[PDB]
Amino acid sequence: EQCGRQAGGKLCPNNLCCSQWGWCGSTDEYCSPDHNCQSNCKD
Repeated sequence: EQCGRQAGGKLCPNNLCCSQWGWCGSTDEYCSPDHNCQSNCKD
């Protein structure tokens, strides 16, 4: 995993959103509070 709880709090590179799964990306499944985004979220 790249980020988030699964990776002991690592932030994503390039301002990317950390999904609930601990991976980095820029679309809704990564960024939405409705999908429990962990960091750099779209709110």
